[PDB]
Amino acid sequence: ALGKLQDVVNQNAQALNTLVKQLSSNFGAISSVLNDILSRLDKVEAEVQ
Amino acid sequence: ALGKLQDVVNQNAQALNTLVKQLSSNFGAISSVLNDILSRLDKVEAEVQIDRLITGRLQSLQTYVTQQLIRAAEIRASANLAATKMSECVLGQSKRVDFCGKGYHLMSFPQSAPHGVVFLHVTYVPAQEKNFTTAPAICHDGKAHFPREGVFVSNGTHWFVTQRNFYEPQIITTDNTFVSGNCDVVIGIVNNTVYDP
Amino acid sequence: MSLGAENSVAYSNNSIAIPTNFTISVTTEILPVSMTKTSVDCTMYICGDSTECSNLLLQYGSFCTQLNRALTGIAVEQDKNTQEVFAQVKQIYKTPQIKDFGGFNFSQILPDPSKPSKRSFIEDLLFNKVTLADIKQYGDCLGDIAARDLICAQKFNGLTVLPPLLTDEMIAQYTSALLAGTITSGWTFGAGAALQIPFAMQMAYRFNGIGVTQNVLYENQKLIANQFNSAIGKIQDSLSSTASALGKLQDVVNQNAQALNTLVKQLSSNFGAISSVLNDILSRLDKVEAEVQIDRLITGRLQSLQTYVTQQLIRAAEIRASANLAATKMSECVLGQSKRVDFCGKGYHLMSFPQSAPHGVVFLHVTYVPAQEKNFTTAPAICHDGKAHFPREGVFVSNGTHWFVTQRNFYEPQIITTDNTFVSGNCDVVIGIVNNTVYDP
Amino acid sequence: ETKCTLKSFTVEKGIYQTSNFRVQPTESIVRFPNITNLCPFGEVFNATTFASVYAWNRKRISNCVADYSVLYNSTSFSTFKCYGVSPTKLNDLCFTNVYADSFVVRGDEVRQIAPGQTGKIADYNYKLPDDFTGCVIAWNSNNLDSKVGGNYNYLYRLFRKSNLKPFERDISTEIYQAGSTPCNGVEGFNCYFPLQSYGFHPTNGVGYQPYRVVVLSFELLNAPATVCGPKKSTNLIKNKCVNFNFNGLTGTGVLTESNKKFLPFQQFGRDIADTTDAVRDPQTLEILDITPCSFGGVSVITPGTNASNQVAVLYQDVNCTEVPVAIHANQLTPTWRVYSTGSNVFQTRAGCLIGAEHVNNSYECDIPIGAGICASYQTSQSIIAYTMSLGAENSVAYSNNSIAIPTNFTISVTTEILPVSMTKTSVDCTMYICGD
Ligand SMILES: *[C@@H]1O[C@H](CO)[C@@H](O[C@@H]2O[C@H](CO)[C@@H](O)[C@H](O)[C@H]2NC(C)=O)[C@H](O)[C@H]1NC(C)=O
Ligand SMILES: *[C@@H]1O[C@H](CO)[C@@H](O[C@@H]2O[C@H](CO)[C@@H](O)[C@H](O)[C@H]2NC(C)=O)[C@H](O)[C@H]1NC(C)=O
Ligand SMILES: *[C@@H]1O[C@H](CO)[C@@H](O[C@@H]2O[C@H](CO)[C@@H](O)[C@H](O)[C@H]2NC(C)=O)[C@H](O)[C@H]1NC(C)=O
Ligand SMILES: *[C@@H]1O[C@H](CO)[C@@H](O[C@@H]2O[C@H](CO)[C@@H](O)[C@H](O)[C@H]2NC(C)=O)[C@H](O)[C@H]1NC(C)=O
Ligand SMILES: *[C@@H]1O[C@H](CO)[C@@H](O[C@@H]2O[C@H](CO)[C@@H](O)[C@H](O)[C@H]2NC(C)=O)[C@H](O)[C@H]1NC(C)=O
Ligand SMILES: *[C@@H]1O[C@H](CO)[C@@H](O[C@@H]2O[C@H](CO)[C@@H](O)[C@H](O)[C@H]2NC(C)=O)[C@H](O)[C@H]1NC(C)=O
Ligand SMILES: *[C@@H]1O[C@H](CO)[C@@H](O[C@@H]2O[C@H](CO)[C@@H](O)[C@H](O)[C@H]2NC(C)=O)[C@H](O)[C@H]1NC(C)=O
Ligand SMILES: *[C@@H]1O[C@H](CO)[C@@H](O[C@@H]2O[C@H](CO)[C@@H](O)[C@H](O)[C@H]2NC(C)=O)[C@H](O)[C@H]1NC(C)=O
Ligand SMILES: CCCCC/C=C/C/C=C/CCCCCCCC(=O)O
Ligand SMILES: CCCCC/C=C/C/C=C/CCCCCCCC(=O)O
Ligand SMILES: *[C@@H]1O[C@H](CO)[C@@H](O)[C@H](O)[C@H]1NC(C)=O
Ligand SMILES: *[C@@H]1O[C@H](CO)[C@@H](O)[C@H](O)[C@H]1NC(C)=O
Ligand SMILES: *[C@@H]1O[C@H](CO)[C@@H](O)[C@H](O)[C@H]1NC(C)=O
Ligand SMILES: *[C@@H]1O[C@H](CO)[C@@H](O)[C@H](O)[C@H]1NC(C)=O
Ligand SMILES: *[C@@H]1O[C@H](CO)[C@@H](O)[C@H](O)[C@H]1NC(C)=O
Ligand SMILES: *[C@@H]1O[C@H](CO)[C@@H](O)[C@H](O)[C@H]1NC(C)=O
Ligand SMILES: *[C@@H]1O[C@H](CO)[C@@H](O)[C@H](O)[C@H]1NC(C)=O
Ligand SMILES: *[C@@H]1O[C@H](CO)[C@@H](O)[C@H](O)[C@H]1NC(C)=O
Repeated sequence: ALGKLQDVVNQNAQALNTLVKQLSSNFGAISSVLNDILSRLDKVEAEVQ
Repeated sequence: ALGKLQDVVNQNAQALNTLVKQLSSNFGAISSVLNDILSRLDKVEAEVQIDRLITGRLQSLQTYVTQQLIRAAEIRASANLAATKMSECVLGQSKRVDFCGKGYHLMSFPQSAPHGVVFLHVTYVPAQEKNFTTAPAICHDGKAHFPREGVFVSNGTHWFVTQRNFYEPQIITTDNTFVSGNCDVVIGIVNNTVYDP
Repeated sequence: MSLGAENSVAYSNNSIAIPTNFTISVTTEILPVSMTKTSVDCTMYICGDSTECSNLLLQYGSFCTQLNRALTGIAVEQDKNTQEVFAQVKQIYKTPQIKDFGGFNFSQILPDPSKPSKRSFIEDLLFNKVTLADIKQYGDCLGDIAARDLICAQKFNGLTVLPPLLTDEMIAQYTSALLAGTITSGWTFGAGAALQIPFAMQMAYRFNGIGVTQNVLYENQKLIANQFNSAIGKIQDSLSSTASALGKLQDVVNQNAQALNTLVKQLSSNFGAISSVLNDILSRLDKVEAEVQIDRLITGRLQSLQTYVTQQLIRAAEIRASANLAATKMSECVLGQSKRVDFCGKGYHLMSFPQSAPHGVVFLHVTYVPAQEKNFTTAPAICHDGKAHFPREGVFVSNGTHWFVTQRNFYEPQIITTDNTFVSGNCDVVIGIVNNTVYDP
Repeated sequence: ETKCTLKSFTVEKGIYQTSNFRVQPTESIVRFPNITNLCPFGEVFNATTFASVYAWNRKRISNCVADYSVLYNSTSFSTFKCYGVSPTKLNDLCFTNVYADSFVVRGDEVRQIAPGQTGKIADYNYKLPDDFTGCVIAWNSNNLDSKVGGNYNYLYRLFRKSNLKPFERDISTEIYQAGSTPCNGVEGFNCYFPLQSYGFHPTNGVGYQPYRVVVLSFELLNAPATVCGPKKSTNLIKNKCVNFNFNGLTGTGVLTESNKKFLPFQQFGRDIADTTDAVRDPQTLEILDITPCSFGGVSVITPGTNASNQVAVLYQDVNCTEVPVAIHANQLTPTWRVYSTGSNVFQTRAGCLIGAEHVNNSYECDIPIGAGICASYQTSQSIIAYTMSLGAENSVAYSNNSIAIPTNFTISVTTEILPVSMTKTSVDCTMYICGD
């Protein structure tokens, strides 16, 4: 019993977890880390990334 | 009739068709065909074109999913209303006004339909009304008499007591009325006689 | 925070509390019905008077049709909400000429013919209590201004507001017809042809519905009419003084205006381009290495339009749910009497009266509240001749010496006769039976 | 037009909203300022001597016309690049503050005059900003800056403590301490003079030959222009859908006389949505305002195309007397012009309806126009507009001693249709996006 409250809690936790883990996507860039882009490229031709 | 089921079907078909036909968009790329991009360009300076196409198609899919969820919420609300009506009007009799048809509800019958349900409501409608002269109470022996159920009516000469939803006049006896107080505070009381068995 | 006032009730196994008086209480309920209908010209919002931007936007063709289809569906749903909320009956019942209603005074809710718009006093107060920030005719924006009003900005950026199908006079006529039907015919006009009845007999029907014998009305008619008139006047002076009410209609209007203003002011974003102005890009760069900037601007503005449309759909669903609730309350409380608890006000429901409001409806619920209770000693049954007696309706009470039978909601003691009780079994199984005598006529 | 908005050849009965498809601009005007002096390209491209790269020369250029077609006969440029502006748009623009930086560098170091470069010249002599706008010009000058025996009058800095800032100049000649021991202001071991001289012989390689470099820096600031392009002004056209060019700013719309005060050293005045509306005419000093040429708020009311082809047009929030000015009916086709005026003209609270006659009757709403007005197709055949009827007028005979009692009844059945479920769909994203 109490499946409805349980899966509401599970849905909220899963949404937060996938929002956290969606930070590892390149989105068509050279890397998913801002530090690598800021460390390997200058002020120009890094704004696109 | 049956416009709701028809346009739900039409909405779903139109959404699928426009999702199919949205594949012919460049999204700012040189072409809308992946084969031309992969045939005219090398591995580098072709990832940007494929990235534009991927972003556009992902946006289209997300828009379709969002509209599907929004439609599903309304469909679920309609299904909840249909389940409530089936429970409260097929499995019983409802006193709620206009919940299951115009007039006073008597019965209901369910029928199936493509992605839907059809309720046949059987109700009672009064007709052929007649004018009458009424009174709140009757003072017979210095005391007021109020009807148990129904009202006092008069055809010009005599007085009768009748039920409210149908005309069925009866002699005003002590088994139809009850006594409460004297005939001094009720506004519009009428002198008459009350039969005693 | 404090939950409320601490209270306790004196409970024993042989005690009752019976009310001896009553009050007639009227309450107000405000429900939104519809909202503003908007239309968006996508090719004018994204590419204002630019042919190259139009040619580039020709690739994104079906998105504009999809957005316009969604907005038109929202608009026709907004009209339909008012259609099933207010157009319940299809007969425009004229107001009666004579106003002999047994002492009841419906002057503040009936229409006033002196005003150009046939509206009541309460309806005028309700319209004056909502700002309804708009009427800007085209041409006034043309010249003598730099569009500080932001309506000219919305019009020049391709955002328009469509007027509703039913004007305020027709809604006022519908409410007047419902009010004339419900005070001259009772609930009969909502289930067929309207049958006339005096108002006192109608209120006797309502009192019999809530469980009180109808002689209470015929003995306290003047007091009930005075209480009803005083409470109507109290609602009138409460609404004529403070503006803290009608918050729902006000913040629906505020939400729509804020959404439109945000959509207008989102045009000043670069979206990762060299500038947010199409003219600078078209005047500083040639045909190539300018399609990328216009493509970025097109993608950003299309995203903004899609976000606005999605939020509008989400708001429209909630507005439709509220309109469905309002239609249900209209059909179940104005056209009849409801036995559901707290569906149409605190207490026992007697009547309801509708009034119009900007994108909404206001219900005045007339209810019955008992008051001035008293303690009594109570028995479940009476054993007279070796057999138990149970009341047909009401309960047995005792004032210390003698026993009486009374109705449950009002104090009206009577002699325990054989016409008030019925006999079932011997006085051996009922727990707490009390010896007494049952009179026989 | 409403066939074109729906992208179909058949139209169902009802009301539709259409996009703008009527008015097209035809005329174009230019409003450049009147400057007559030719710009002194020669005084900077034909000087008898230039400056060293470590002491590059900066000159301000103002109140001139940049034609640059007079340089086609004299000099040919080996390097010509531009950042922030396309080269073909240079004749249509007016600048604000033009700065020319001139020097002479080796032919192998011309590639270092660019943003983001590194090396010897870009680190210690001359550095460009990352957000640089303007152009770089460089050409060979072996027959001018080189002579027999060696030209040693050009110098460059070889050593420095740190890299230069953008547009920074350093002419100090202090002794550079390469090692750890102090130099004490005298040359020696690990103590070098920071400047060194180019050896420009007329017989060395192409990469070791003198090149002359001129860097032009500009900006499109909101200020009166001083340097313009070679364009001729055009007379003002008002109250028409025209293209305009004001001091290099291009646009489209309708020009109308207006008024506003404006601060002198500013030029452009924007709107809430960053749209330019306030300008100063450089030839007449009259501030006009720009209005969009497109108009929105046109709806088409029609029956089905299977029925007929007649339509009615509703203009939203437009007075029925001001309709042809608001839609520019003078420059439209006559088939659109017949819907601008005529006899069937009705003024409603929703606007102006043209093409349907206004009857005095009242029926049920067939096609909802708005504000209590509906329209329908009735009888020849025509399109009529009316005010919708709420219902049948009725009255009830009320008195204080009268009641009405029913004497008969009817049993009535009725339908109620309710949707329950819909179509269940699934997608395959890796097949939809990237098929095989
Ligand atoms: C009102 O109703 C009463 C009862 O039905 C009528 O009285 C009867 O009238 C009939 C004639 O139609 C006589 O034959 C009966 O003998 C009457 N009964 C009694 C007890 O007197 C009366 O006529 C009706 N009045 C009107 C005006 O219709
Ligand atoms: C109803 O009947 C009562 C008699 O029971 C009437 O009361 C009498 O009326 C006469 C004439 O006005 C007086 O002289 C008597 O003194 C009254 N007696 C009492 C006890 O009140 C009464 O008037 C009748 N009402 C109507 C409307 O006819
Ligand atoms: C029931 O309550 C009403 C309302 O409070 C009482 O009516 C009041 O009676 C007093 C004294 O008779 C008057 O001064 C007030 O003006 C009355 N109020 C109104 C609104 O008319 C009534 O007396 C109460 N009844 C009982 C039995 O207690
Ligand atoms: C109904 O209540 C009102 C409020 O006290 C009574 O007073 C009238 O109020 C209206 C305001 O809408 C005025 O225009 C009238 O002039 C007022 N009349 C008087 C006599 O002051 C009104 O009289 C009551 N209705 C009845 C039938 O008594
Ligand atoms: C309980 O109620 C009964 C009935 O009202 C009371 O009996 C009457 O009391 C009065 C005095 O207040 C006498 O004048 C009557 O003659 C009594 N009637 C009978 C039939 O005896 C009784 O007094 C009440 N008891 C209490 C404790 O208040
Ligand atoms: C209620 O009255 C009955 C009389 O009908 C009482 O019953 C009698 O009580 C006496 C005294 O205890 C006994 O001697 C008799 O045998 C009983 N008769 C019967 C038929 O039961 C009864 O006790 C009374 N109850 C109360 C609570 O007073
Ligand atoms: C601008 O001048 C300052 C002051 O001399 C320079 O900062 C010095 O740089 C040297 C070389 O690294 C250091 O040894 C000093 O300690 C610095 N002094 C201070 C106060 O910071 C600075 O390098 C010069 N700017 C450039 C671009 O060369
Ligand atoms: C109540 O209404 C029904 C329905 O109209 C009436 O029944 C009709 O009576 C007439 C005359 O006797 C017949 O010709 C019809 O065929 C009947 N219709 C049906 C469906 O049976 C009935 O007579 C009415 N009753 C009263 C008292 O007026
Ligand atoms: C005295 C300089 C005045 C500068 C004023 C503003 C500059 C705008 C025009 C720049 C053009 C410079 C000449 C470039 C010629 C290129 C032709 C070629 O490829 O051969
Ligand atoms: C033997 C190579 C070891 C170094 C490998 C690590 C890479 C870092 C150095 C790369 C630059 C090499 C010299 C280029 C000098 C600048 C060019 C110029 O004159 O403008
Ligand atoms: C009742 O009487 C009134 C007034 O004479 C009349 O208008 C009405 O039609 C009558 N009702 C019936 C059902 O005859
Ligand atoms: C009904 O109204 C009439 C006229 O106003 C009046 O003469 C009569 O006394 C009233 N009757 C009642 C019971 O109120
Ligand atoms: C009933 O009696 C209890 C206990 O004496 C008391 O607390 C309560 O107030 C009484 N009720 C009334 C209405 O006085
Ligand atoms: C009520 O409770 C009291 C308290 O114990 C008890 O003495 C009495 O018998 C009870 N009466 C009934 C009818 O239960
Ligand atoms: C450039 O300078 C030389 C030398 O003074 C001169 O002969 C020539 O005419 C000049 N050319 C131009 C275009 O000024
Ligand atoms: C300039 O043009 C003239 C003829 O137009 C030509 O004789 C002359 O040689 C040109 N100048 C140079 C430096 O070639
Ligand atoms: C030329 O420039 C002057 C200087 O501001 C200005 O007053 C004038 O209007 C301009 N145009 C003409 C045609 O003289
Ligand atoms: C435009 O129409 C309105 C009616 O809504 C009218 O009041 C106004 O005077 C009209 N304008 C002109 C210039 O006639």
